[PDB]
Amino acid sequence: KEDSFCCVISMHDGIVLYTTPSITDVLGYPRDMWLGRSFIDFVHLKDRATFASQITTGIPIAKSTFCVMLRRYRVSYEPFRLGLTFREAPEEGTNMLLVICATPIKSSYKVPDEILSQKSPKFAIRHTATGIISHVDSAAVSALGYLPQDLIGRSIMDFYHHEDLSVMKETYETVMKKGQTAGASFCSKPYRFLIQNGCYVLLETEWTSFVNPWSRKLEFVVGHHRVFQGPKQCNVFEAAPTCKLKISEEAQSRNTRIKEDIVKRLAETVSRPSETVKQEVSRRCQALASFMETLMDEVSRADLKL
Amino acid sequence: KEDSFCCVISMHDGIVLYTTPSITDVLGYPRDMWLGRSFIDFVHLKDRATFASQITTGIAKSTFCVMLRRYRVSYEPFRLGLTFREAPEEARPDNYGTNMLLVICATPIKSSYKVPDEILSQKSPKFAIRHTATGIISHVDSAAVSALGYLPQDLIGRSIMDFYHHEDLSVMKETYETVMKKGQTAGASFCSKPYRFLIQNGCYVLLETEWTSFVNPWSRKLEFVVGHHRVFQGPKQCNVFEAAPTCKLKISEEAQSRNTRIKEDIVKRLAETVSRPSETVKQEVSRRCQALASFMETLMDE
Repeated sequence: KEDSFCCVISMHDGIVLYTTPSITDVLGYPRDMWLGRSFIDFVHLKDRATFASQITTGIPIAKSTFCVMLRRYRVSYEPFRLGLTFREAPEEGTNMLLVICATPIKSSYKVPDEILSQKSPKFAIRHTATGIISHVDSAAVSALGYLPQDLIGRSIMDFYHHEDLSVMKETYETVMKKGQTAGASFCSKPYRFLIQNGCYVLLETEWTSFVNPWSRKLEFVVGHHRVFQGPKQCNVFEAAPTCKLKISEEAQSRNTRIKEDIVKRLAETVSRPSETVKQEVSRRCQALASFMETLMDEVSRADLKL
Repeated sequence: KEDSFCCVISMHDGIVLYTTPSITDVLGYPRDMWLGRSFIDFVHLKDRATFASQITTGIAKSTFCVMLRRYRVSYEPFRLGLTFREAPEEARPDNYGTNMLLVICATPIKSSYKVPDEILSQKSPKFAIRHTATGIISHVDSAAVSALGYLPQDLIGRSIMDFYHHEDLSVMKETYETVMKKGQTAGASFCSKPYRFLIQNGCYVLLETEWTSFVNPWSRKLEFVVGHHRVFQGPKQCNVFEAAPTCKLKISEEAQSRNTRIKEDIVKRLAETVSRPSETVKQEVSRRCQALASFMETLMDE
């Protein structure tokens, strides 16, 4: 197992009816203090919209599992991986019941400036051509300290250390060149990334991308991350503990320009040249034709028939 | 089986590499006329953003509807089947990265009606449609394509209000007033009497609905309405896809206006916060510790 508590909400007024005893151990709340209270009253403001959008797109008219920050009793908020489950009323129109299973999320690091190996939490963050994070893997939470909803929406550029904007511009220029060939990937030298507590970590990234074959423009960039070196601060969830400052003029201005260029270049069209003419070695190759004839059936059957 | 063709696209340049011979009997295209060409060129304009988003978020497997042009121009609805398979690594002749292959099977969609003013049967189309508190259509079942003539994308994003016959806007209001009344009881439904619904071709059909909704229990606001429809009476024109020029009219002032003002009263009624009282209190919530704990026990061994 792992320290976790469940609670039972009423889909009529959103009040909490039952809380497992473990509630006092995991969050400090007295056995039956949650009783009768509104459940979202314990869900941090920044996460309610994520919560609302989850019980809206999940209601019955695994099962949904997302993250949120709950508050501790008698202030601080802590990260929880919640498991929603809708089931009909028991005991003695339909009365619905929501059962939530909150299990705490804890920081990936054991020592300051940890250098990781194979026990290393690998994870992917994906962003659009204009640099807006659209997806983040589960793993990313314990490693960076952000909840998926804390990153999605924001610009990936807000996380590259200011001194490193020029080195990132070259990594991104490399990503666009690699775009000439689909699936062409590449690992880059470890760079600093801003994590929840203001500290920076070194991330080793494998960069891949998707270019729309019809339009030839960049759809999204996805970095497969692994933390090369952890933060000075082990806890990745506490409030900003030191570490911040920069030279106004030549920085924010030079930096804002560099980002301007990266996004400029990412919008640029990629080359996918018409080499396919000599390629009538495969246009005439009996092997390829047979495979594709079959490929056409392995699919024509599967999807439309079942 | 059911009439259908399949093409194999290159994810590199987006051109089509292989085609089934049935392409000719389905779309009318000369067997290998499609080879070498860019696939979107055959996908209707209004369905390009749908086709783009689909391969993008997808790179059973993805399956959606799109309009494709025949060989002449007219277009026809098609249920596609996308499958991404890795292009068998070249024997060793050309490119030194991985090549991805897009396989697409297109089976033609046909109208759900054989004869005009089709009466209700077990064979009659049943499909649910969902719209937000403000009336924007957010979800439409696959069953509704052959029944109304609209492909999901032609419906998602529009106002549900744009489809009620102009003479029914007053009767639709009380129905909506009933949705909101029932919204006082979670999961309470009610069947409404048959009403007109505009279909792609301009004709109307009779839709008998069983209306249900979801009200956020924390905000006390209506979240969305879902209507389970059953086509009571079919369109005057069987083929719901080809726009038929036999249905029209206009009437401004006390119609265009008075009606457009009614839609608001309705959509303003949907904005009202619903009441969720409680003839239950304090210790009653703790009287159920044993009851709810046991419930949550069995919900655990699962």
